[PDB]
Amino acid sequence: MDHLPIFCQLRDRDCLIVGGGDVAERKARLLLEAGARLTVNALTFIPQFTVWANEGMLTLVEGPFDETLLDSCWLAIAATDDDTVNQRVSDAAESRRIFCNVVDAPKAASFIMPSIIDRSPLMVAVSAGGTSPVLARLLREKLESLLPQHLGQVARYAGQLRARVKKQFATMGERRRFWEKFFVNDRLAQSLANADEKAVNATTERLFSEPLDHRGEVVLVGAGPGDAGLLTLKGLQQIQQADIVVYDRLVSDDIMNLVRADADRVFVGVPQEEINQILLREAQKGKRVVRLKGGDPFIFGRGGEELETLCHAGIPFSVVPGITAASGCSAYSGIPLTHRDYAQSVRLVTGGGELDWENLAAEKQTLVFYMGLNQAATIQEKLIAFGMQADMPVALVENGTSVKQRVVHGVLTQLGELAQQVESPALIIVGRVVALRDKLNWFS
Amino acid sequence: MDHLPIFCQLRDRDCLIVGGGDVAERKARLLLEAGARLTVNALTFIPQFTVWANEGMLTLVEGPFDETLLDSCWLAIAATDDDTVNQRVSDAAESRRIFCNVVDAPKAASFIMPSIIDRSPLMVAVSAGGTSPVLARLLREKLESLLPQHLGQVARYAGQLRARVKKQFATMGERRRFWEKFFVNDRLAQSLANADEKAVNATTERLFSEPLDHRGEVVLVGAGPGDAGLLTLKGLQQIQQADIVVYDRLVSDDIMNLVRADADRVFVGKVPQEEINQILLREAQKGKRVVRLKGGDPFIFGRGGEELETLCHAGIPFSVVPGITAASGCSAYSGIPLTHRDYAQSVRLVTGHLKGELDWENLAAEKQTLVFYMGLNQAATIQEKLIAFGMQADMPVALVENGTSVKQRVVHGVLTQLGELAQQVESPALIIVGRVVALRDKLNWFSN
Ligand SMILES: Nc1ncnc2c1ncn2[C@@H]1O[C@H](CSCC[C@H](N)C(=O)O)[C@@H](O)[C@H]1O
Ligand SMILES: Nc1ncnc2c1ncn2[C@@H]1O[C@H](CSCC[C@H](N)C(=O)O)[C@@H](O)[C@H]1O
Ligand SMILES: [Cl-]
Ligand SMILES: [Cl-]
Ligand SMILES: [Cl-]
Repeated sequence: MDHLPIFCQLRDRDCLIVGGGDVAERKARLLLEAGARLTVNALTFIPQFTVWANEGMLTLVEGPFDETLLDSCWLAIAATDDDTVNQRVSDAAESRRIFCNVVDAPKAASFIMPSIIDRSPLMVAVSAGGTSPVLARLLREKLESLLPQHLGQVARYAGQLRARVKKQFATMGERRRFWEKFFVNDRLAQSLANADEKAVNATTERLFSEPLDHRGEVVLVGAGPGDAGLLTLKGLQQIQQADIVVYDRLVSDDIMNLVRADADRVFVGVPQEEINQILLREAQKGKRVVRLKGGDPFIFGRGGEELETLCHAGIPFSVVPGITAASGCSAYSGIPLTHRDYAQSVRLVTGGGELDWENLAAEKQTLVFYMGLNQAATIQEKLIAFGMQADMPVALVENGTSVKQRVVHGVLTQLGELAQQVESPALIIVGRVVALRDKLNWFS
Repeated sequence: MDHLPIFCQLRDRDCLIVGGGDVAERKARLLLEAGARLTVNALTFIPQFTVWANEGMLTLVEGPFDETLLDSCWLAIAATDDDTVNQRVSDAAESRRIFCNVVDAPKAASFIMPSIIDRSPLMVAVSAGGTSPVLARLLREKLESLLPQHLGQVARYAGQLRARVKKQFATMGERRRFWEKFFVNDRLAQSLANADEKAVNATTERLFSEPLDHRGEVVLVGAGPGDAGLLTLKGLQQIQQADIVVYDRLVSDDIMNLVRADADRVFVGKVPQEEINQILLREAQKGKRVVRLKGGDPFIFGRGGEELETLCHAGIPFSVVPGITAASGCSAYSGIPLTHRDYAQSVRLVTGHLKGELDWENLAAEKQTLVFYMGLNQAATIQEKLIAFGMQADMPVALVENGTSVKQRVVHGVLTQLGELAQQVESPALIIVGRVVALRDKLNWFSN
C-alpha cells in the first residue's frame, strides 16, 4: 500500500493554501465545502477569493509565503506556479508534521487529493497515487453515474433506524436483506429528498410490514431514441436495480446491454391490455419491475395507460422521462427544432378522426411527424393544398442517434419521394429550421 | 462535505496506536502496510503484536497511556475499550493538532478510516462516517465486483510512462488524449496481465506514434430541467471531462456538482447572446474542451443554433448532447402525460413572449396539449386569446414551477383561472393547457 486513505474532519480546523490563482481556487472550494477554517496566502488573488473573503468565508493574507501561518494548521496546500515557493511550503509543513499537498507534484509532499464522489455522509474517494489522474476521473465518472444523487439522505436516515431493524430482524442475513431493499427504495429516497415526512413514515412502516420477499413496484423508464449514452442517470440506476425488465422492439439493443443478465427480461414486442397485465402480475409477485420504453414514455408511448392499470391495484410506481425521438433526431441531424424567428412553436404530431390540415399548414411552425411514413404522400399533397410554400424544407430522420442513422432532406414537393427511401422508425420534420442542417450537421 | 478524503504518505512517519486488542491489531496491520513507523501503547497485547515486535515491525510500549508518545506523531488511533482512556488520547492528539481516530466513536475525534478496495497503486475508499456501516459494506462489495483486477497493472504501467509522456507531448491536451486512449485499450490491459512485454511494447510504440489532434471543441449539453438524475450518461461524460463549463442559471445546483472539480466554470446568467458566443469562441480557440451547459434541451427555445453557427463559421468542431426538455420532465413529474389515448393528437411547445404574434386560432384547436415556455408574464393574454378563439372555458390548465426539483410546485385549475393561477408561481415555470391535465389526480407519484 503506497498511501493510506483517511477521511478528515476539517470543520473549524485551520488549513492553509499558498497561492491565489485558479489552481488554489479549486482547492479552496474543496476545503470550504468541507468546512475548513481556511487561510489563503498569495502574492496576488484572483477575484473569486476577494468574493469569498467579503462573505467572511475565508481569510486572505497578501504577501510572500510566511511560515508562521502554519503555526496552528492541520493541513497545508501548496498551489503556486513557483516550485521554489512550493518547496518552501512543503519543507515548513514537514518540519511541523503537517500533512501537505503540492498540487503540481503529487509525490513531493505528504498527501494526495483523490477524486471524490460526495453523497455525504456517504463518501467515495479514488486515487492511484498520481500515477494516473485520468484513470481516477474515468472511475469517478462511472461512480457518479451509479450512485443516486440522494443516497446520502437515505444513509442518514438508515442510522436513525439502526435500533429498530435489529430488534425486528434477528439474523444478520435478515437485516442484511432488509438493508438491501431499504437503500434501493425509490419512494423512500424521493420522500426524504422532498421533505415529505408523512410519505417517509408511510414508506418506513410499509418496509417493516411487508415480507422481505416483497419489493413490488413499477418504474416507467424512457430509454431514449437509441443511443445508449442518451439514457438518463436515474434510468440507468433503475435498470441496474430491476428484478424484471419489460421491453419492446423500440428499445435499442445498446440500452438492453446495460441491463445485467441477472435480471429477468420480458419481451413484449400483443395488444396493450396484455402488457398491462404482465406489469400487474409481476409487480404483485413482489418484484422490482422496470418497464423500458423507447424515447419518452409520455409522448405517444401510451405510458399513461399502463400507469392507470397500476393505480387501480395499489402498486407504487414512478416515471423516469427520456429523450423523445424529436429531441434526439434534432440534435443528431443538425436540425434545431426552434431557431431565431423561424418557428414560434414545435408541433409533435402522430400519423377515429384525422388531422387538422389547415392548422398544420400554417407558418412559423416546426412540424415533427411520429409514425408518419405510411402517410407521407398524403402529408405532402395536403400541406401544399393548404397553402404551405412548395420550397419549405423537409427532412426525414431514420434510426436517429444510432450508428445506423440516415437523414434525407429536400423541399416539400419531394417529400413523398424521399419517404419510400427510409423505413421505420423515422421522423418527418417540416419547417425552415431544416435548412440549418448543412451548417450544424456534426454527426454521421 | 462531512469529511475530506485525503491519501496520506505514511512511510517513515511516526504513528501511535493506543490499545492492544483485536481492534488495534486490525488498524496496526493497515498502518504497517502503509509503511508507518508504528508505536503501540497498551496495558496488554494479543499474540499477533508479539509476532510483529519480534520481526522489528513496530515498537510496543507496555503500560498506561503515555501522552508524550504523541510528540512526534502524524496520526493517532485510540483503540482501547476504555472510553476514559480513548478520550485522553483524543484530547492529547487535539492539542498537538494530530489527526486522531477513536475507533469505537466515529463522530468524536478528527479522522475516520474508510473501507478500502485495493488495486494498488489504484485505491478506492468508501465510508458513510459510521452513520451506515452496512451501506459502506454493501457499496464496498459492488465496487469490488466492478473494478477489474487487471487495473493495478494498467495504473502501474501508466506511472512508469508518465515521464516519457511529459517529454514527448508538448501541450496538456495532447497528454490527456494519450491517456484517454491508454486507459481504454483492452489489449494492452490483457498484455500487461500476461507479462507479454513484446505485445506491451508494440501497442505502446503505436500509441506514442499516433497524431494527436490539438483542436479545442465546444459541446452543447442539455442539463435537463433540474433533477441531476435526468442528465444523460453522455452529458455526464462531457462535463466530467471538460476544461471549461459555461453554464446558465437554468442549470440546477446539483448538476454543477457533477462537473469535474478542476474544471474552470464561467457563469452566464443575469449577459446577452454575443457575450456568450465570444466567450465560447476564444476558450475553444485556446485548444480547450468547452462544454456549453444549458437548461433542458439545447435546441428547444435554447438559442443553441446561433452559438453553433458562429463556431462553424470559424472552423471549430462541435457536437450536441440533447437533454430532457422542460415539457418532458414536468410532464413526468406532475403526473400529466403530454399525450394520451384520444385526449391529445398533438403536443405544441410554444414560446410565450416574442417580438408578429401568436396564431391563436391555430393554438386554440381541440385535441392538443399546449405547453407554453417563458409564458408567465403573458398568462392573462393567453387566457383571453384562447377563450376568444374558442377554447372551452373549463379546459384544465396547470402551471409547473421548478419542475423535477425538490422545490417543484404545481397549481392547476381551468382556463378561466389561468391569469390568477400564474400569480401564485414565478419563473421558471411551464403552462400546460389540455385535457391531459385531468390525469394528474391518478398519475401523480412525485409530490406537492
Ligand atoms: N430512433 C428513432 N429515430 C427516428 N424516429 C424514431 C426513433 N425512435 C422512435 N421514433 C419515432 O417514434 C415512433 C414510435 S411512437 C413512440 C415514441 C417515443 N415514446 C418517443 O418519445 O420518441 C416511430 O414511428 C418513429 O417515427
Ligand atoms: N424546471 C423547470 N420547470 C418549469 N419550467 C421550466 C423549467 N426549466 C425550464 N423551464 C421553462 O423553460 C423556459 C426557458 S426557455 C429554455 C428551455 C430549455 N431549453 C428546455 O428545453 O426546457 C422557462 O421560462 C420555463 O418556462
Ligand atoms: Cl510528483
Ligand atoms: Cl492518480
Ligand atoms: Cl493474535
